[PDB]
Amino acid sequence: VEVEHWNTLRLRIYIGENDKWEGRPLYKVIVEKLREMGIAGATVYRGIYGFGKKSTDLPIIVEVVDRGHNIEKVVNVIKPMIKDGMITVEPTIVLWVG
Amino acid sequence: VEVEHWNTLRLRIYIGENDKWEGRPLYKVIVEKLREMGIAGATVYRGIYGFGTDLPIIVEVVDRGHNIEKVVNVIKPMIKDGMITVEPTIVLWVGTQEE
Amino acid sequence: VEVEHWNTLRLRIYIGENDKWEGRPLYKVIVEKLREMGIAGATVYRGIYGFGKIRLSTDLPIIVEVVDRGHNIEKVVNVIKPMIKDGMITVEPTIVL
Amino acid sequence: VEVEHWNTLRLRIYIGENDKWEGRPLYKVIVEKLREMGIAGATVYRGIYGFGKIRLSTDLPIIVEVVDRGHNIEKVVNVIKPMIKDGMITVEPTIVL
Amino acid sequence: VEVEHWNTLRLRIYIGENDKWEGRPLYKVIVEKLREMGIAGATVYRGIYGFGKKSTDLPIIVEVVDRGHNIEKVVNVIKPMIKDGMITVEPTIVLWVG
Amino acid sequence: VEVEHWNTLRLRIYIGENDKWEGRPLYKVIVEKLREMGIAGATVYRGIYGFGTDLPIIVEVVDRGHNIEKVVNVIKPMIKDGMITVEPTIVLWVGTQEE
Ligand SMILES: Nc1ncnc2c1ncn2[C@@H]1O[C@H](COP(=O)(O)O)[C@@H](O)[C@H]1O
Ligand SMILES: Nc1ncnc2c1ncn2[C@@H]1O[C@H](COP(=O)(O)O)[C@@H](O)[C@H]1O
Ligand SMILES: Nc1ncnc2c1ncn2[C@@H]1O[C@H](COP(=O)(O)O)[C@@H](O)[C@H]1O
Ligand SMILES: Nc1ncnc2c1ncn2[C@@H]1O[C@H](COP(=O)(O)O)[C@@H](O)[C@H]1O
Ligand SMILES: Nc1ncnc2c1ncn2[C@@H]1O[C@H](COP(=O)(O)O)[C@@H](O)[C@H]1O
Ligand SMILES: Nc1ncnc2c1ncn2[C@@H]1O[C@H](COP(=O)(O)O)[C@@H](O)[C@H]1O
Repeated sequence: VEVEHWNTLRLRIYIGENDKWEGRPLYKVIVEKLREMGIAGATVYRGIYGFGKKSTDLPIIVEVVDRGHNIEKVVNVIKPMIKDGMITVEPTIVLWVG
Repeated sequence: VEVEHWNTLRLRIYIGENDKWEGRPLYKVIVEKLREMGIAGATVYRGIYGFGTDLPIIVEVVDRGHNIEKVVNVIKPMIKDGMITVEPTIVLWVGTQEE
Repeated sequence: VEVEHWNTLRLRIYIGENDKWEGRPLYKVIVEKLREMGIAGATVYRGIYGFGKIRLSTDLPIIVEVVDRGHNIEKVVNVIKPMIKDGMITVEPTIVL
Repeated sequence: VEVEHWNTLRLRIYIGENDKWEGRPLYKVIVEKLREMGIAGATVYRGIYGFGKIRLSTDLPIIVEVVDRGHNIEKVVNVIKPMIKDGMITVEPTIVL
Repeated sequence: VEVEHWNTLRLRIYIGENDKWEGRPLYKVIVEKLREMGIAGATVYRGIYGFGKKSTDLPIIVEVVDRGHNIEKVVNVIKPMIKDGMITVEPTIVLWVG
Repeated sequence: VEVEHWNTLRLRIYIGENDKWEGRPLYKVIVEKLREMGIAGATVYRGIYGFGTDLPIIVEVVDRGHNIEKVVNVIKPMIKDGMITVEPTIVLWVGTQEE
C-alpha cells in the first residue's frame, strides 16, 4: 500500500563503452552530469555483448529511476551527447528508499 | 497464442554489494529467503557503478504479484537503505515441453 | 515530444551461461539469429547468480534483451522458443525516445 | 504516496446489448456472478455504436469493466469465457489510489 | 513518431450520480474544480449500472488525461470529497491536440 | 494459459458529437474508414459532458499497433481539434470456439 511515488519512470540509456565526449568516456560524463543535476540516483551496467542496427565495444547501460519531470530534464541534456545508442523509458513503481 | 502468465510482476531490489545482515551479504540472505518462501525464481546482477567502492547489487524476481508482495514485506525492514521497484510484465514462456 | 518508434516492447530471455544448441553457446546462437533476421538490436547481460523452478548453481544467468516493434518481437519469440529449455521469456512495453 | 491495492488490473468485456445466456441479458448475468463471487466492483457502459470481426448494427455495445487484484481477474475471466461469443475481453494494469 | 507527451496519465474517478458535496452533485463540483484549476480537459461518462464492494445510483466516471504533476494536484484536491467510489490511474500516450 | 494477442494497443479518439467532415458527423466518417481499412473493430461512446451543447464522442479501437498507426495517419488531419490517445492492452479472448 505504501509507495514513494506512482509517477516514477525508469530511464535506460544504452551506449558503447568506447563512445566518447570531448575525449572522455561518454558514460562517465553522463553519470557525472546526473550527479551535479541532483537526480535521485543511477545504476550503470556493462553488457558482455550488444548490437544495434542503429564487438570490441561492450554495451554500457545507465539506468535512472525518478519522477517524470526530472527524467525529462535528463533526456533533454543527454540527447545531444548521444549519436549512437538508445534511450528507453517506461513507468515503474518505487516502494522503498532510505 | 500461448503465454505462461499475464498477471506477473517484476520485482527489483537495489542494494549494496557490501550491505550486510546479521553478518552476511544482504543479497545472499535475500536470495536464501526467496528460495525458502518458494518464489518462482530470481536473477542477481552486479552493476559496475551506482549512486543512490560499493558495487550495486540488483536481485530481480518475476512472479505472481501476490508472492512479490509476500516478498516485499519480509525484506522492507532488511533494506535499511537502497530501493525496491515493481512493474508489470508478461511471462511468455518457460520451456518445459516442446511442440 | 518525439519518440523513435510505434509500439515497442522489451523482450528478456533468461537462460544459462552453460546452455547449448547444437554444440554452441545458446546465447551467441540466439544473438546470431536475431542479427540475421534484421532485429533492431540486442544487449546481453551476465548475472552473478540465479535460480528457477537440474542446473549447476555455478551456471551463471545470461539475459538477452531485445527492444523492437511488436511484430518483430512476435517473430523473435516464435523462432527461439524451441531453444529455451527451463529458462524464461518476458515482455512488456516501453517507449524508445 | 498511498495506493489502495497491490497489482490491480482493469478487465473490459465487450458484448452485445442483445446477447443472452439462458434467456437472460448476458451482461446482467455477468454482473450477477461477479457480485456473487465477491468481486471488488464493476461498471457497465453502453456504447452508441460498435462492430467486431452476424449481429445487427442496431445492437448496441455493452462494456463491463472490472478493476481488481490479478488472481481475482484471472478467476473472473475463467468463469465468463464460456458466455462470451464473438465479443472481446481485454486487460491491462492500473493503479487504484 | 510525433507525440505531445510520454509522461501523460489517465485519471479515472468513479462515483455515484447521487453522491453529493454541500448539497450539489459531487461530479459537477469535481468538474467545476478541474475547470478553475486549469487542467487540460475532462470527459464525464454515465454508466447504466455499477457496484463497488467498497441500483438507483448510476455510476459517473470523470476522466482526465494530463501531465503527471497536474494529475497529482487533482487527486490531492479531490480525495477529501470522495468517501465512496474509486480513483485509478495508469500511463497513456497523447498523440494529438488542437 | 491462452490469450489472443499480447501486442495489441487501445486507440482512443476523442471528438465532438457535432464535429463534421465534408458535411457528415466526424465519428460516423471515421468508423466508416476504420471499417473499410479492415480494422479489428471499434466501440463508440458518448459522454454526458466534456471540455477540452457539444457531447464528447470517443471512438475506441483495439488492434495491432501496426493497424492503429495506419489509422492514426489517416485521421490526424480530419481531427482539427480534439485528442488521440494510445496505450498497451492484452486481448484475452474473442469467443469463436468454446472448449
Ligand atoms: N533495440 C535494442 N535492444 C537491446 N539493446 C540495444 C538495442 N539497440 C541498441 N542496443 C544496445 O545499445 C548499443 C548500441 O550502440 P551503437 O551501435 O553504437 O548505437 C549496443 O551495444 C546494444 O547493446
Ligand atoms: N521467476 C524468475 N525470476 C527471475 N529470474 C528467473 C526466474 N525464473 C527463471 N529465471 C532465470 O532463468 C534460469 C532458470 O534455469 P533453471 O535454474 O535451470 O530452472 C535462472 O538461472 C534464472 O536466472
Ligand atoms: N533511482 C535510481 N535509479 C537507478 N539506480 C538507483 C536508483 N536509486 C538507487 N540506485 C542504485 O541502488 C543502489 C542503492 O543506493 P545507495 O544505498 O544510495 O547506494 C545504488 O548503488 C544505486 O546504484
Ligand atoms: N472495482 C471496480 N471496478 C469497476 N467499477 C468500480 C469498481 N469499484 C467501484 N466502481 C464504480 O464506482 C461506483 C462506486 O460507488 P460507491 O459504491 O458509492 O463507492 C460504482 O457504481 C461502480 O460503477
Ligand atoms: N477490436 C475491437 N475494438 C473495439 N471494440 C471491439 C473490437 N472488437 C469487438 N469489439 C466490440 O465487440 C462487439 C463485437 O461483436 P460482433 O460485431 O458481433 O462481432 C462490437 O459490438 C464491439 O463494440
Ligand atoms: N485531457 C483530457 N481528458 C479527458 N477528456 C478529454 C481530454 N481532453 C479532451 N477531452 C474530451 O475530448 C473532447 C474534445 O475536446 P474539445 O475539442 O476541446 O471539445 C472534449 O469534449 C473533452 O470532453
